Amino acid sequence: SHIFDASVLAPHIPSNLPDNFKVRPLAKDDFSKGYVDLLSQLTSVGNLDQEAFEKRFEAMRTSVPNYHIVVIEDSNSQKVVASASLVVEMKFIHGAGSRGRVEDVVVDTEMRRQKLGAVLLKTLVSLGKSLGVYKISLECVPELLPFYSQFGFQDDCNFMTQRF
Amino acid sequence: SHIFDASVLAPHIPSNLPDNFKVRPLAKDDFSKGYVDLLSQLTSVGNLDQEAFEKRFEAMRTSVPNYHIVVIEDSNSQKVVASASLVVEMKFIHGAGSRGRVEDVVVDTEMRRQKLGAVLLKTLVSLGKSLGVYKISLECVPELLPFYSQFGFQDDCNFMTQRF
Ligand SMILES: CC(C)(COP(=O)(O)OP(=O)(O)OC[C@H]1O[C@@H](n2cnc3c(N)ncnc32)[C@H](O)[C@@H]1OP(=O)(O)O)[C@@H](O)C(=O)NCCC(=O)NCCS
Ligand SMILES: CC(C)(COP(=O)(O)OP(=O)(O)OC[C@H]1O[C@@H](n2cnc3c(N)ncnc32)[C@H](O)[C@@H]1OP(=O)(O)O)[C@@H](O)C(=O)NCCC(=O)NCCS
Ligand SMILES: CC(=O)N[C@@H]1[C@@H](O)[C@H](O)[C@@H](COP(=O)(O)O)O[C@@H]1O
Ligand SMILES: CC(=O)N[C@@H]1[C@@H](O)[C@H](O)[C@@H](COP(=O)(O)O)O[C@@H]1O
Repeated sequence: SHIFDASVLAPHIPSNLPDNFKVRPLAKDDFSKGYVDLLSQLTSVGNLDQEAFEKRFEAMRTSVPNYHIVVIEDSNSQKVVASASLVVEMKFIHGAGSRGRVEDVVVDTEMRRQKLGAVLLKTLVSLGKSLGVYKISLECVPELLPFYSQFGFQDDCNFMTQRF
Repeated sequence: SHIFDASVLAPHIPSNLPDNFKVRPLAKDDFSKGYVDLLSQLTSVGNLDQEAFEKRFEAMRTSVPNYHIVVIEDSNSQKVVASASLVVEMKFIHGAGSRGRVEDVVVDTEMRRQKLGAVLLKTLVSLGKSLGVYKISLECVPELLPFYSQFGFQDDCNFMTQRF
């Protein structure tokens, strides 16, 4: 069970990259392949157990637009070592267009500088373009502007937040 | 008919608003109350005609999480004069939490400086708190930082975009 149809993803996955990496949608059994621990490296996972994972996974799976949560399993360890998400918001502006957002980009602490992050970003950009979104966006610290610039992004206006 | 359940919105609507003004969900017949012209003051509406508007309305009305597109009608002109959207993304982070985003804030040019924008932002923040979101965010030109800081927002990291 994949969180979105792998056939949607197949055209956008870059050609290079070694085996033993599989780029694919998030699978329901990725909880048992270390997905929470990977997400912990990005921010707090709070109280997410398998059961809450599975319920959320199903809620996302049956969403349209899909949650395009794309992961990289390293076949050796049977672990998920990178994740990045493209989520899409429907709009009335731009001819009832849609806006893409890249979220929750994480590459496992032991597996950086192996182009895992670049592969995910290239894949999501290609996917978003193909899905027809008029604009794709993301949020990062200024030190990552040159990272994401590589994939066609450029610094835009202010981003404001508040937490509860 | 309403894009989401008005009883969801009721607790968040401020008391004491001039009698001519009704805060409520976007309604399918708002196309005939100038909603496209209102949106055009924000940005391009592209080829949005009634059929496209209705078809998109229905896709949004049936979405869970809902699209909380809140508008204010001037019932003395029977036109929608202001709109703002709270949209919600499901997450696995933060105990399968959710993120709220404030989008497409527009107040008719002739109806500015009458607090409509503050009403809508006050309402959406209150709504988003009550929905349980862990973080609400928005994007704006720097000139609007002190505007949106009134509703609890703070300048955060960078926001990067790519248009297709
Ligand atoms: C940021 C992150 C997503 C990048 O993922 P990665 O898989 O380690 O990145 P890569 O090693 O694939 O880097 C890919 C390309 O980006 C370039 N690059 C990497 N980081 C860069 C950066 N921060 N700024 C500019 N270019 C960068 C590299 O030169 C490489 O290109 P190349 O193959 O042409 O030389 C990941 O490392 C990461 O750490 N994520 C968590 C957040 C974090 O630590 N951010 C850094 C704090 S500033
Ligand atoms: C900004 C906007 C969304 C909403 O507001 P509006 O209904 O016109 O709101 P008002 O001007 O009536 O302001 C409401 C409150 O916020 C305050 N406010 C407005 N702008 C402010 C600012 N820039 N900084 C601090 N407070 C501000 C007002 O003083 C008022 O406070 P009060 O009731 O305690 O006195 C609306 O004016 C708009 O869409 N404008 C077009 C976009 C725009 O101006 N972009 C910036 C280009 S530089
Ligand atoms: C491009 C990218 O990966 N951006 C992420 C965002 O998607 C994630 O939700 C947040 C988690 O941090 P938080 O727990 O403080 O909100 O960090 C970054 O802004
Ligand atoms: C808080 C707010 O209203 N932000 C809006 C955003 O929601 C809207 O989608 C975009 C339209 O501009 P665009 O057509 O250039 O993307 O403008 C602003 O960033």
